[PDB]
Amino acid sequence: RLTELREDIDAILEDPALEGAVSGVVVVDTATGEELYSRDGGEQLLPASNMKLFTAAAALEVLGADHSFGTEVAAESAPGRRGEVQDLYLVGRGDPTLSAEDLDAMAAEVAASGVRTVRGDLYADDTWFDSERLVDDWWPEDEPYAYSAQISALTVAHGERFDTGVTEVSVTPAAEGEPADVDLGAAEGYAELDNRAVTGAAGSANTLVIDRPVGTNTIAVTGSLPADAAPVTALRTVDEPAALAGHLFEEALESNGVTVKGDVGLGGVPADWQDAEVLADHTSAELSEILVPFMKFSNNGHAEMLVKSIGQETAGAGTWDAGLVGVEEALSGLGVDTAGLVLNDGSGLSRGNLVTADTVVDLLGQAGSAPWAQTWSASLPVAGESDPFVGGTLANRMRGTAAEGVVEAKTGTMSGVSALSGYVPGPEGELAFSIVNNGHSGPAPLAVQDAIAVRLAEYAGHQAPE
Ligand SMILES: [Mg+2]
Ligand SMILES: [Mg+2]
Repeated sequence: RLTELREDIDAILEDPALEGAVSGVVVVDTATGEELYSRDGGEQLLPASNMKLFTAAAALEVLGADHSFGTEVAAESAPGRRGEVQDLYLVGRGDPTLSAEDLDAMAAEVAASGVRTVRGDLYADDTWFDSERLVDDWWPEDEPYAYSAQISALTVAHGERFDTGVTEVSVTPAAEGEPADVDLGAAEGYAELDNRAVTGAAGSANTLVIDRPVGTNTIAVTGSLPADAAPVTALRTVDEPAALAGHLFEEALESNGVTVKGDVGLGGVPADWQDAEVLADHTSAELSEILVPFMKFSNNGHAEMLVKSIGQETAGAGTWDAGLVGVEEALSGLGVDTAGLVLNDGSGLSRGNLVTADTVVDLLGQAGSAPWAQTWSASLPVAGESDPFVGGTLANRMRGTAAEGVVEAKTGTMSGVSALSGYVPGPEGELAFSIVNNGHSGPAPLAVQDAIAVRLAEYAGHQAPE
């Protein structure tokens, strides 16, 4: 069977879509260790979001599947007679799933603690991580979009997928010629609004554009939305995620009967506060659960926060430099040869990252044998599964094939970069594979990747559902 499998993959890799592209393709049988396929396995290539495989593995090794993240609220001391306190601090310690509802629950605790008036100022403390918001080589033109959200120890996650450091912008048509209605979501009262958008005639062309001009905290909207067009929503990033959380907490407190007299801003506990009083706190779900939205949807913010959390745990420094060292050491301790690996970030967004298909398969093998193997493989997108939380970024791929509900793999695509690596379990043996394509000039070779995955599923003993 080996000869037929190899010839079939050989044939697939001849696709004109891979024209001028270099593709590292490696397939191994996890049970036996037999190398089923190998081409350019040692070639260093950009991994895109496949970098998250390394980050997740390191996170489970360093933080542990049972690790949880916390957020707290504290004053120098408990409220006095009139239920007053001076300055108040909202302190985040890396929770990548801190919601606005979580903030309200904490605001309620502040009230239930006996607080009625914050005579001082409200401060958002995200000193748990450093203030380096973006990776050095990330592209500035990508900054307005969710995947490029600024990194902070204190950030509000939006929706059930927990997209951090963003706000949901909504644009609703009015009558022809009238300005379009633009809502800034959570960022109302925080980010500035520059609405230049107008409502076009019914049946006209939609030319709406929602942007956040580089280096500003303004949501600029331009173009025209037809009067008969459906309302539009878009996630847009905001400058200083912690400052937004402060705004949102300010509103929460207000809604729970707690008045804030001073201003809202960034700042850490004075340290000259020996007995601070924690009026409220929140604990996130455990890492094993957080991995799901993280890996299924390829959440960049989660990845970078995990790296910095890894840095705090290994060196008391929530920094990329310390975090990336922690990741490499965690991988080596796992038995992975990191020689051909270059770590520049944990999400894979950075063009400075490098991996080799052999290194990916190596990781897949070691991780599959670790005590957290099940929680790890469960976080991976499952090919062709309609449920977003199961199919993830593979929900619309390989549906109706032998791979549907079988292939567990992480995706990763950017201009000129595409990858698919994971597992293909079956009665004919547990397979591990990695496909990394760099250099193609058109759309990512997703169909090529799919073809190979389906062929592997068939080799593993599966049949397409009829
Ligand atoms: Mg507001
Ligand atoms: Mg099957």
